[PDB]
Amino acid sequence: SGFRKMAFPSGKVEGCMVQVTCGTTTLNGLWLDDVVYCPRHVICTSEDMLNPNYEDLLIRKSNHNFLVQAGNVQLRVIGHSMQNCVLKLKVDTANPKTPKYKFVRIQPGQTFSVLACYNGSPSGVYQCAMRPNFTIKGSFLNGSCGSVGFNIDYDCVSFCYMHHMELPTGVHAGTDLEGNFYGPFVDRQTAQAAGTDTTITVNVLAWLYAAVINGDRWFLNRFTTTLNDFNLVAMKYNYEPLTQDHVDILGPLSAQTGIAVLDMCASLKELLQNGMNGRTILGSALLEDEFTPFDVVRQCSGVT
Amino acid sequence: SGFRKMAFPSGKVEGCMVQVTCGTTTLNGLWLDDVVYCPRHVICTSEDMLNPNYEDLLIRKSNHNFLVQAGNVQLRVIGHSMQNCVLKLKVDTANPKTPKYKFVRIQPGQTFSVLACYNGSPSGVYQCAMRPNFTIKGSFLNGSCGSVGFNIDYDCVSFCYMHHMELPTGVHAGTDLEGNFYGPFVDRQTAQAAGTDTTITVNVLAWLYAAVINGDRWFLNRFTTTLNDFNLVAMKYNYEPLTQDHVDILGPLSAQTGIAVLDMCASLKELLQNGMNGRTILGSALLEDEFTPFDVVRQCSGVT
Ligand SMILES: COc1ccccc1OCCNC(=O)c1cc(=O)[nH]c2cccc(F)c12
Ligand SMILES: COc1ccccc1OCCNC(=O)c1cc(=O)[nH]c2cccc(F)c12
Repeated sequence: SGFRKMAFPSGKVEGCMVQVTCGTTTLNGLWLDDVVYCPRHVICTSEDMLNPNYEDLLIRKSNHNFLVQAGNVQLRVIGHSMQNCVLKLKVDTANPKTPKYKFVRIQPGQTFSVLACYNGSPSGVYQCAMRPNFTIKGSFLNGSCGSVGFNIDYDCVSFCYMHHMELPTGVHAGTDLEGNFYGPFVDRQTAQAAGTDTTITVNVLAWLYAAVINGDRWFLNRFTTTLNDFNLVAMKYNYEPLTQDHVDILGPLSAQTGIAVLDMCASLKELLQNGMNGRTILGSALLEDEFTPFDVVRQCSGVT
Repeated sequence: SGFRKMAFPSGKVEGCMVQVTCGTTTLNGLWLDDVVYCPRHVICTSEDMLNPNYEDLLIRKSNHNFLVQAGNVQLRVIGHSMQNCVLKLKVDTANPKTPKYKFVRIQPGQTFSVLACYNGSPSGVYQCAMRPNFTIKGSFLNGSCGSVGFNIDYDCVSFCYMHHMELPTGVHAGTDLEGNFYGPFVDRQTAQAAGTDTTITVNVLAWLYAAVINGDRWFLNRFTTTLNDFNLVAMKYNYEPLTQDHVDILGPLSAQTGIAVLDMCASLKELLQNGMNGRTILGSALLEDEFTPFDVVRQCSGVT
């Protein structure tokens, strides 16, 4: 028992991290097979960041200008290309530590582990969610760019995120591994609206099921609700509307606990309307939304 | 910016995990050099767990009874010994993936990362604190025994914990790598008092400094206090008494923010007496105590 914000073991990803330097800028790169992936803003200077012309900046760069170092060994760059907001540096050596991997674009509300890196070296690993508004509330300092997000299914790493920037609001924005930003964000040092964020309702419900499985049951009540009634409450409290697809995904947790999804919705409704009254759930004094139903079952069943 | 419950990158530890089977019990082992470390209760059956005579049980076991498997390769056991509550299985092959390492006994209030494992395979990594009462609030299911806790200083892994059991209260107990339990716990299936837990005051203050560094400043007030006055409040709210050693460790954070430690104590005093009033700090609605001053500086400065 117990419930933690658990990240995937980062080993397979640590072995892929490299340092990429271009001019005076150093950031992290991802070495898979004979390609190093990194944010394209590695080619910018501070004058550029305000409105960079990436095509023009990249034209002044040659393969020898991209310094790629894996630990202490230098990689030889034999090609460079820009795909959306990422640079793909073709190197002459395939990473011997390349795990089985996929590049996937996650959906808002889904979770992933982030391996924060500086100068190509891993510093820590944490679990987070892609917010409904396509930002992540990460922990990243200067030099963290190129750190990646991923999920692991047995031996396969599915990379879903590459870190590009911190917005003026202190939240984080980045791309999938094809360099497409999640959300409306551009790789430019400008004010950028993230838009209204909402709480990931299906994840709060999955977390309430985790709480029941782990013994925290105080919030269970004698009530039920309907999807329409619950969604009226969800709207008022900036929660994502619950759909039958969300109910269906919560199926296994409803079966495990014997608590019908709409009954758990009624518990959530009462918690939204009345708060926690100074009580806690799984060590938290707020409603947690960064655990998907998949995460709850995984952590509650011990998938390795 | 941003502040997360960040664990150390688990790669160096993943490469040490093995599966140990004895009779019909399977748990995790730690392979460092030519030794595999695992909880000694791997030799027990369900009748035994109520009051096991470990010396007697181990005498019926031979080297060939301990099945040690690293991934899919079998390790040859050439020696076995019990040290306190751990078994040391001497194997004929040194782990090629053994990182630089130390065995350290952590102090209550200190933090560490846990690599939860099942059948010798890593499932997740999370950060936690050794509670003042020597329990850990982990996330562990059947088969997690032998999962370890550690800290990493550049290339050296300091192992501090090995998981042995879940108490009837749902909290976790285990040993240092010499097999000495943290706390009064015994490796027996009996009711065991954990004793009064308290909040780790120096960690809450370090976390309040992290909040100031990251922009969450609403809780800063016009007041100050003394160590004696603050400790009267700490006692009432089951907080550990603050000492000058704790003030000295908070020195760097006080210097970084320009907020005197006793002034931060006064903020903490007002938060203890008045609660959060429905507000949050670093995304939390309660006072967080599982970040040490060292952790806060590390995460806020990007140590790899
Ligand atoms: C506004 O900056 C950019 C805009 C567009 C594209 C790239 C931009 O940044 C490039 C470099 N950025 C970092 O290294 C960075 C990342 C981060 O998540 N947090 C930070 C906190 C403090 C200081 C920092 F430099 C960072
Ligand atoms: C009371 O059990 C013991 C007592 C003394 C010594 C060893 C004991 O357990 C041996 C096996 N234990 C586990 O595999 C275990 C560990 C854990 O942290 N959580 C669990 C949750 C559910 C079911 C479980 F078996 C566990």
